[PDB]
Amino acid sequence: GGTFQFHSPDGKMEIFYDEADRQQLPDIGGDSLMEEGTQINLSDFENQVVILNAWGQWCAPCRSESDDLQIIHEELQAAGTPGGTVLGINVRDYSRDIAQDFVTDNGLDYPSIYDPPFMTAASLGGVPASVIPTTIVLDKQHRPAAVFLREVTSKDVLDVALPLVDE
Ligand SMILES: [Ca+2]
Ligand SMILES: [Ca+2]
Repeated sequence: GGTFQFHSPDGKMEIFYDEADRQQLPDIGGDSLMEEGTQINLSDFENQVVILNAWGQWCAPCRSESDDLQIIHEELQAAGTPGGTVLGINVRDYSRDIAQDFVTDNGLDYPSIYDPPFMTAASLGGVPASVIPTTIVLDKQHRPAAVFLREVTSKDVLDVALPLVDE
């Protein structure tokens, strides 16, 4: 129940979408990583910027990204009620306990969906499921404003995300 279609035919690892070119996602959701049996959906964060981030503890680039994602989350929470959030999608981590301990050991404060088979990839309009990490910045209407198919820094994400909070 969405319209977003992803394309990057020039091999570029970051794509930005002007306001007029933005498309809608379905109400992406799944089981909470930290609270089994409780759903998290985009509609829980209405009017907030959302930084979706696909990650696994098994993934070296995800581990280097972890600190920057925490900074991004803290800055968005303080921006603007919270201005925005990071929302992780935990993938290919087939032991929930291992993923939870990663989150706790690294002091990560943002919520994640527990999605071992990356089912949510079907809703991301053709972003390949093999690209981990992927970060997608959603505007306040939860439309993709930027897609990063690589490890990101807090600087590059907030450059996009912070102006979106104020619009
Ligand atoms: Ca709910
Ligand atoms: Ca969680």
